[PDB]
Amino acid sequence: MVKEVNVPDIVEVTEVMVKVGDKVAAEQSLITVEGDKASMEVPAPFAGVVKELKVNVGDKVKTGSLIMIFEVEGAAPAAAPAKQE
Amino acid sequence: MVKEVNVPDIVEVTEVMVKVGDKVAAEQSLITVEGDKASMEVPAPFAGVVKELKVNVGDKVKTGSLIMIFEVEGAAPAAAPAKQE
Repeated sequence: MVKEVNVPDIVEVTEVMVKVGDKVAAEQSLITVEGDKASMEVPAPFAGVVKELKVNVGDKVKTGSLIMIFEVEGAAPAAAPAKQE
Repeated sequence: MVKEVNVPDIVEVTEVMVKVGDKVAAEQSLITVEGDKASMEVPAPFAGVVKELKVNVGDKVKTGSLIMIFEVEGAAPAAAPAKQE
């Protein structure tokens, strides 16, 4: 503003910034319960037999979808046969 | 219409309030024991990723045992020291 002076050594600008403090995880869900660590094993609801698989190993799962289907018919099959051709 | 002589139209109004009579309709009760319930599909408890399978197709399941394990990670990576010593 006052008294002539040389130009600044730098003046260029950038919009890259860091990518570690970035945040995108939000909404697209809403309504939660409490919380949980991470990995958690799950048990079967009822005894059954794997007749047809729906999901293959390596395929992530989602809440609300299916995984497998069982067919319970009275007493479970058990007499003697176990290994044969 | 105020005479002692009148003919009905649909209801003469007499101890009526719930109207029972005869009505079968589709059954909604289980009736003592169970009726029909064999094959039943099952959904996933929570969203995750198939990291390691426990049961293979063709292997019957049982109540109390496990089936699969998921690893849900919603927290971003921060520092996380390494192990060498």
